[PDB]
Amino acid sequence: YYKGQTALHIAIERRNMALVTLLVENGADVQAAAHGDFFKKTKGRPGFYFGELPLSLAACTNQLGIVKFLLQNSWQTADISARDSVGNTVLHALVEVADNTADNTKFVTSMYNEILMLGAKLHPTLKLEELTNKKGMTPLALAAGTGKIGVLAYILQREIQEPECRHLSRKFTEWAYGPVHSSLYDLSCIDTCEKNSVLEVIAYSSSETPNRHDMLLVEPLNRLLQDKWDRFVKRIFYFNFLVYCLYMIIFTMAAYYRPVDGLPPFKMEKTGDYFRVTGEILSVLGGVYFFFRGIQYFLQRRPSMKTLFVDSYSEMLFFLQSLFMLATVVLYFSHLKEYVASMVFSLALGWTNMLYYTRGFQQMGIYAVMIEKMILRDLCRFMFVYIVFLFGFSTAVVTLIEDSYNSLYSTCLELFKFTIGMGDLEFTENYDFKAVFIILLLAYVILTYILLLNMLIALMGETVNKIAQESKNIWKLQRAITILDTEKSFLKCMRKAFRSGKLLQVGYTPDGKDDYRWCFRVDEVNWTTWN
Amino acid sequence: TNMLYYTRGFQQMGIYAVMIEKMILRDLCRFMFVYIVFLFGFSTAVVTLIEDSYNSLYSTCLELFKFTIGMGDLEFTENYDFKAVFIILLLAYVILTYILLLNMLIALMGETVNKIAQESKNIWKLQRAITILDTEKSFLKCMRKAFRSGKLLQVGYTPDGKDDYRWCFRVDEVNWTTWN
Amino acid sequence: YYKGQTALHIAIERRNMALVTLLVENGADVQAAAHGDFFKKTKGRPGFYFGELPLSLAACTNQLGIVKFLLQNSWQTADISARDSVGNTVLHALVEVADNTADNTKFVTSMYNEILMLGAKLHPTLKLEELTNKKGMTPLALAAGTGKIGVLAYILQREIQEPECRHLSRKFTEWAYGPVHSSLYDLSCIDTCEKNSVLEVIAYSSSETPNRHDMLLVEPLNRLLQDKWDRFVKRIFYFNFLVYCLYMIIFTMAAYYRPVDGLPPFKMEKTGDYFRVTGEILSVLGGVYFFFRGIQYFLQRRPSMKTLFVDSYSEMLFFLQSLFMLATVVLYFSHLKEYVASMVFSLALGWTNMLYYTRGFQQMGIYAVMIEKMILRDLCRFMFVYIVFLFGFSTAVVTLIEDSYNSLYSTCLELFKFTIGMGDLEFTENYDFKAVFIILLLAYVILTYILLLNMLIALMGETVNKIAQESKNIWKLQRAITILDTEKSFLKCMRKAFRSGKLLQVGYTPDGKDDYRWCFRVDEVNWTTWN
Ligand SMILES: CCCCCCCC/C=C/CCCCCCCC(=O)O[C@@H](COC(=O)CCCCCCCCCCCCCCC)COP(=O)([O-])OCC[N+](C)(C)C
Ligand SMILES: CCCCCCCC/C=C/CCCCCCCC(=O)O[C@@H](COC(=O)CCCCCCCCCCCCCCC)COP(=O)([O-])OCC[N+](C)(C)C
Ligand SMILES: CCCCCCCC/C=C/CCCCCCCC(=O)O[C@@H](COC(=O)CCCCCCCCCCCCCCC)COP(=O)([O-])OCC[N+](C)(C)C
Ligand SMILES: CCCCCCCC/C=C/CCCCCCCC(=O)O[C@@H](COC(=O)CCCCCCCCCCCCCCC)COP(=O)([O-])OCC[N+](C)(C)C
Ligand SMILES: CCCCCCCC/C=C/CCCCCCCC(=O)O[C@@H](COC(=O)CCCCCCCCCCCCCCC)COP(=O)([O-])OCC[N+](C)(C)C
Ligand SMILES: CCCCCCCC/C=C\CCCCCCCC(=O)O[C@@H](COC(=O)CCCCCCCCCCCCCCC)COP(=O)([O-])OCC[N+](C)(C)C
Ligand SMILES: CCCCCCCC/C=C\CCCCCCCC(=O)O[C@@H](COC(=O)CCCCCCCCCCCCCCC)COP(=O)([O-])OCC[N+](C)(C)C
Ligand SMILES: CCCCCCCC/C=C\CCCCCCCC(=O)O[C@@H](COC(=O)CCCCCCCCCCCCCCC)COP(=O)([O-])OCC[N+](C)(C)C
Ligand SMILES: CCCCCCCC/C=C\CCCCCCCC(=O)O[C@@H](COC(=O)CCCCCCCCCCCCCCC)COP(=O)([O-])OCC[N+](C)(C)C
Ligand SMILES: CCCCCCCC/C=C\CCCCCCCC(=O)O[C@@H](COC(=O)CCCCCCCCCCCCCCC)COP(=O)([O-])OCC[N+](C)(C)C
Ligand SMILES: CCCCCCCC/C=C\CCCCCCCC(=O)O[C@@H](COC(=O)CCCCCCCCCCCCCCC)COP(=O)([O-])OCC[N+](C)(C)C
Ligand SMILES: CCCCCCCC/C=C\CCCCCCCC(=O)O[C@@H](COC(=O)CCCCCCCCCCCCCCC)COP(=O)([O-])OCC[N+](C)(C)C
Ligand code: NA
Ligand code: NA
Repeated sequence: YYKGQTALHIAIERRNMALVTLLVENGADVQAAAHGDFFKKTKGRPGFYFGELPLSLAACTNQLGIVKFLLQNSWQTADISARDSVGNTVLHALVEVADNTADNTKFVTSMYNEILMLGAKLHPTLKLEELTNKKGMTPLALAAGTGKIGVLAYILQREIQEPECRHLSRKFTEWAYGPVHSSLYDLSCIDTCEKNSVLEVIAYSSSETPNRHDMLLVEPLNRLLQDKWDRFVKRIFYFNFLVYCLYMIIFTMAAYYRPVDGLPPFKMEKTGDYFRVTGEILSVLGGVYFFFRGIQYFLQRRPSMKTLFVDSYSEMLFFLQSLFMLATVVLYFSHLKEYVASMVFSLALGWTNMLYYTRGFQQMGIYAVMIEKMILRDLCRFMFVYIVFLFGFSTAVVTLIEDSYNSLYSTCLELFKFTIGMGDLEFTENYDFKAVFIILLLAYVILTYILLLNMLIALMGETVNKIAQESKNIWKLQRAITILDTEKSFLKCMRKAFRSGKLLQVGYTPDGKDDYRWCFRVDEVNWTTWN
Repeated sequence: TNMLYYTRGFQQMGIYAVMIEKMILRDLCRFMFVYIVFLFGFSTAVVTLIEDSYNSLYSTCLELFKFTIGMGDLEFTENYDFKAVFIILLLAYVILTYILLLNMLIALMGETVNKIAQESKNIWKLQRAITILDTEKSFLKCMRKAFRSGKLLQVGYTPDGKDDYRWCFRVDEVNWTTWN
Repeated sequence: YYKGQTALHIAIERRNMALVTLLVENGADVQAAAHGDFFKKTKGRPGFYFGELPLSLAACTNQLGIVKFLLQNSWQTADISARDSVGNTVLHALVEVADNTADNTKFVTSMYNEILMLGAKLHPTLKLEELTNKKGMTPLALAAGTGKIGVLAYILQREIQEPECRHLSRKFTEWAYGPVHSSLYDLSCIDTCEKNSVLEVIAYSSSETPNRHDMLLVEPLNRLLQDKWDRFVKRIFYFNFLVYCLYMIIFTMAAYYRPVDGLPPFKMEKTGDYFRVTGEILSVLGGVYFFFRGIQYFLQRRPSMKTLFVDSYSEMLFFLQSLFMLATVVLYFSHLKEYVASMVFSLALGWTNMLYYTRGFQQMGIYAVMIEKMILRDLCRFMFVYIVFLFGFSTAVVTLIEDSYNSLYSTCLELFKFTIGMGDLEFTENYDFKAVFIILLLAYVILTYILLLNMLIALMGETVNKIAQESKNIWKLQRAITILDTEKSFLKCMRKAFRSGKLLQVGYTPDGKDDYRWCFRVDEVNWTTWN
């Protein structure tokens, strides 16, 4: 429970540096692993994780005075790159304690900064931020993989002004001319990390992770993706859009001109059949593609059963579109006419999945984001209550009918017409009590047509005033995933033409070598930083 | 419809016509795009299922457009093999287009109206400005003497000492804190 | 232009009291009337009205130092009750310069206060606020009749704490017990002024006058009207509501059971005819009442031709209802069957004019206020543009028709059905160019049904977020007019049972007599005025 604890750990938490220096000098080890249940990840349990190391506690506890003392104390100094059972160094652990509150975020960045210089002063050659925990994550990847907007916003924009501690800084100013100054961000382990690039950790993450849609608004990420978009992804996406439009044009005609006389599989007799079956072949191939391309997705992005509809609503429909295509082949060689049933759901999904390609366009893609939110939020709530009413009042109605609408389908079908403006208040005379039939339909109409549909309009308006920004940021994330799924798939061998940035020598290795870094230029202006 | 041009001589009507032309270009074009994708998506589906007369992409698209103007028959064909498909598909069309998307547009418009309200007053004044300028050019176009806003008002002196005559526009104003 | 000006007037405006004392002592009159064009009411002209008297200028110019000097200067003192050609004293003129800005309102109240005490110190017996100008208005009535919310809010709540200057104060505290304190407002010339009570000047005013709907929120007015409402007006209004409901029940049945065989005037043959003509008599009498009761209104409230729809939308409909009734009598004895046309508009107006009586109920009356605003604002704008479209596309359509809808009525009638959800896209086949007919109707539908109706919903929502408070305050003013039209009409001889307040001796005449004042009690609590 407390397994691994020391009285040194006590003193750091009880605000007692007078006794930390007392315990270390008498030989209290400063590598001790508090590998006890209370000291692990909370996960609901009443705990505090800090890093399973004394130095880690002081960093997560805001005594920078203590922290420095642990590292130049003459009796014994903590190993700066010492990690825990999870593999988390102090900087790793210093991320996992972040919670994206300003009082926390101001501190963690203030502290995270200071262990770096200290480790640089102690060890100009050791690289701390490159260290990886047990899982395979860095402090940068951990911040992005865990939702830590302020830490990430710090690490990327890390401009340090010190003689020996600029090789750690990441946001470099190359030149300046009056109010104009031209910054430089680093892109090391952001676009092409061998393991867990920041982009590939923000985008291939789960909606449980907070602030997925806010992290890409951190500079340079936004500018970086719009650079990949403008350079090579936009052309490929428009091309992917064209092929899918030609696909659906072809699957549409091969469907429209389906044989009607016989049972499948049908015969190549005239020339139009040959030029149609072609389209039918090409129709299936896309389904196989979207099938494999969906299996791929739902393996390498092991989907949380709830996250399917939030993060992956479109992928679900392309996959579902594929399934109806494959069922359409199983049933076309199984001689069953029911291939058409499947085939028509593929078309309808197929054409609606054009809205996928809205994400190459801001105002249309934001609109399609609002659509998928309204579906999952406002419409599902609506249709639930609507069907309770529909089924409630239908049963009532069809129980009153005597004799033909003496069926729960037709009555439910007639009562659904009221909500699409096609309700007859006289669709039956076959009953005994007109007062009942009318009171009941009016109650249905008032509750459903006058109230509930118009309430939905009102609910939607509330939603639109709320998800307006959320939907812009879900849009940019949709486009980000396209940029990443693209640059993988398209290149997948060379990975040299999408190199955002360039070799820009920014400074020097603290030993003295040159500091070459792939860096992203950003041009900026100020009118109050006059110095 | 180009009568709505002449709304710009009237503030509350001209602002309304500005909102109209914004909704057309912003909210309606986005809508009708997505609407036609759905309309054409579900029509093809429907007319592919039809066997026999609505066995035409016009008439099916024409019948499915009626749902959105409140004139949809869920029984406009019996000429098919699979009623479950025909109904699931039209209901999906109706739910997506009539229940969701039209009512979403109302909701989008309301968001727009809360935003372009000031923008539209200022686009209105600019519309009227262009009328004032296109007018005073065209009407006079020879004399250009009756529209002289302001008057010769001697305001001061040339720094050499001559008089400073300037066409000037008078504005009357009040203050209750500039007591000096 | 400057007719009547003096060099004394110069010095007050040029910030020069050193020379005001110079001019008066040499004999410069301090009664001089600046009865010149620049010194009269602006009314668009570039002027400054101040009161046509020197003392009046200094009060409207913010030199209280000067003002006091004018009245104890030994050479000659301004007459405090000296008025101008308009009849406005300094206090009158001090109202007309108010503009309901805080910097102005803070001052005018600060100054208005001080001439009163000064006039009280000079003249404990003269009554300044009772003085009336040429028109017949007091400084209190002028503030209400002219829209001066802060002045009025000052005068009514005027609590002064001085030994000799409480007989001027109006808001008296009678008792106090800890945090509880029980105030007392005066009601002199507020509910029963012989001339221009504040209520009868706020309510019988024109919408041009700003802040009609805000003035009644000034205490004690709001509490005072809710006291008349709860005491005697609510019962009478519900009674007036009952009689009108019995009226319309009777005019409804006499209309429903109208003779159908013959020409009017019809014959009393059976008994139901006698018991019907009765209702027809009683029907007309209400019309005469609402006719005279409307003539009355539109004489003693000489209506601005634009103000008809804003302040008097309902009165217009009751009057119009009356006219259709009287035309129904002119045409029933003129033997013409067209009495029915008139009669049915009376009914439809008659029943819709139930919404009048919503103003006895807050949430319904506010709703009826929103209705009449939407009609005049949102619907009229809509229907204008709608009819341009309707008529634009109809002419287009009927010009294309060849042959029967070859009529501008029927086409306009068919195209109006699209907007009520009853449009047929196939109402004609009688034409030559189907592409044109369809493109044109779709353009009509898209512009009118999809855009413009739904835009109206959106416009209404904007309006509702705006007029929500405005409509509550227009409601209270509607009810106020009912309270005033009631207490006049009902009593109209005795005027003794509606006496809001009671004789409460508050203090003393500065000579020494008792100070009896009709006063309105208000109970209040504080938790920071601990003294
Ligand atoms: C458009 C963009 C997409 C791509 C181009 C596609 C070009 C489009 C054209 C392509 C081929 C046209 C055939 C010409 C010769 C036969 C004419 C004939 O009898 O037609 C008839 C049927 O015709 C068919 O059924 C043809 C099949 C059309 C499927 C769409 C093409 C598939 C793609 C692979 C093809 C190569 C393309 C590959 C390169 C991309 C016309 O109809 P009908 O006479 O009334 O017959 C009964 C109708 N009923 C069944 C409804 C009751
Ligand atoms: C290409 C193949 C099909 C033909 C094209 C059809 C679609 C049109 C072309 C699409 C791709 C090529 C266009 C590039 C040029 C700019 C377009 C433009 O006007 O953008 C403007 C409007 O926005 C749109 O026009 C976008 C609407 C289409 C999005 C796809 C939705 C579903 C397609 C179903 C189609 C039916 C398919 C079946 C029949 C073929 C601006 O967009 P934005 O919102 O401000 O975003 C930022 C713009 N930016 C990214 C450029 C900076
Ligand atoms: C003249 C020829 C046609 C007859 C007149 C018809 C139109 C009416 C007259 C138009 C011109 C003359 C009117 C001047 C007097 C004021 C009008 C008024 O009530 O304004 C008010 C209402 O606003 C309106 O009445 C404006 C509505 C009409 C605008 C034109 C739109 C399309 C016309 C299609 C017509 C069908 C044509 C086919 C059949 C003929 C106030 O307006 P406002 O919004 O508060 O703006 C500020 C007002 N201000 C500028 C005055 C300060
Ligand atoms: C409800 C609250 C309001 C006040 C009370 C009112 C009580 C209501 C009743 C009142 C009188 C009923 C008459 C009874 C005797 C005749 C019966 C008869 O033949 O009826 C017939 C017609 O009947 C009429 O036309 C009657 C006229 C009704 C007008 C309403 C009453 C007017 C108020 C003054 C009266 C005294 C009240 C004064 C005190 C307030 C019935 O219809 P029918 O047989 O089918 O005839 C043809 C129908 N068609 C013409 C449609 C084709
Ligand atoms: C009387 C004669 C007719 C029968 C009555 C019918 C109407 C009802 C009775 C009306 C008068 C007597 C009711 C007093 C008791 C309270 C009512 C109540 O529930 O108020 C509540 C609801 O509000 C309403 O019920 C008001 C709705 C009716 C307003 C009139 C509109 C048109 C009438 C057309 C009628 C058809 C006529 C044709 C057939 C007859 C509360 O109201 P509120 O909005 O919160 O306001 C504050 C309440 N306060 C002022 C009490 C503090
Ligand atoms: C003479 C014969 C040929 C006639 C003309 C052929 C052209 C026929 C036309 C259309 C159908 C084309 C083939 C099927 C593809 C389906 C569409 C598709 O997946 O588009 C992808 C575009 O991205 C691509 O990579 C598309 C393929 C590129 C090659 C161009 C088509 C020719 C290949 C076929 C060989 C032809 C030879 C014969 C084949 C029998 C979709 O984009 P995505 O990025 O996957 O994103 C959506 C899905 N996701 C969001 C879930 C990820
Ligand atoms: C979305 C639309 C509305 C709901 C649809 C789902 C409900 C499923 C509906 C029907 C039952 C499922 C099918 C079972 C097998 C067939 C039996 C059958 O259909 O009905 C039987 C009767 O049955 C009733 O009248 C009561 C059945 C409904 C109650 C069960 C709860 C449904 C819960 C979910 C409800 C939503 C709860 C609210 C939302 C949370 C037999 O009737 P018939 O065959 O028509 O008889 C015709 C006789 N003839 C041959 C002479 C002409
Ligand atoms: C929030 C919870 C949801 C709401 C739950 C409650 C909802 C309940 C709603 C409505 C209930 C009230 C309407 C009537 C219902 C039928 C009863 C009946 O038998 O009527 C008879 C009418 O008898 C008459 O005398 C006519 C008067 C009724 C007018 C019709 C209603 C208009 C529709 C809107 C009304 C909205 C009012 C509702 C406002 C709440 C019908 O039989 P009949 O044979 O035709 O009789 C006369 C025929 N004759 C004249 C030719 C001789
Ligand atoms: C706005 C309304 C919806 C869209 C309209 C635009 C689409 C253009 C529509 C039709 C094609 C254009 C006309 C070409 C020449 C005539 C062929 C034809 O009409 O259809 C052929 C079939 O064809 C099909 O069934 C598939 C055709 C549509 C797929 C092409 C993509 C459209 C892209 C844009 C779509 C929007 C994408 C979504 C928005 C971004 C022939 O059919 P038919 O002649 O009826 O056969 C009757 C047989 N009879 C004689 C026995 C009775
Ligand atoms: C977000 C994405 C968009 C939405 C996509 C999905 C949308 C899909 C929507 C709806 C799908 C569900 C409705 C049924 C569909 C047809 C299937 C079928 O064969 O039914 C049969 C009914 O069989 C029955 O037993 C009656 C029960 C169904 C009630 C009718 C639905 C009411 C309309 C509103 C429901 C809304 C529920 C939907 C809520 C989501 C019809 O055949 P039949 O021969 O008439 O059979 C019985 C006849 N008999 C009783 C006389 C014997
Ligand atoms: C057996 C015979 C009698 C049968 C029963 C009689 C009862 C018949 C029933 C209804 C009709 C009653 C007579 C007509 C009045 C019309 C309604 C009206 O104006 O109401 C007013 C109520 O305030 C009143 O003062 C109404 C009259 C009170 C007396 C009660 C009715 C008897 C008088 C008649 C003599 C009966 C003897 C015979 C007469 C031929 C309206 O209120 P308001 O404040 O004016 O506000 C609205 C208008 N404004 C906003 C524009 C201002
Ligand atoms: C609100 C509803 C829409 C507008 C209504 C107001 C417009 C007034 C409408 C008609 C004219 C007024 C009546 C005059 C006398 C009769 C002539 C007539 O009716 O039409 C003539 C034709 O005329 C046309 O086709 C053009 C007439 C309309 C243009 C005039 C401008 C209207 C301006 C305001 C417009 C709103 C502007 C937009 C809003 C600002 C004769 O046609 P007919 O007799 O049918 O011929 C049938 C032949 N048959 C016997 C063989 C069958
Ligand atoms: Na409808
Ligand atoms: Na309808």
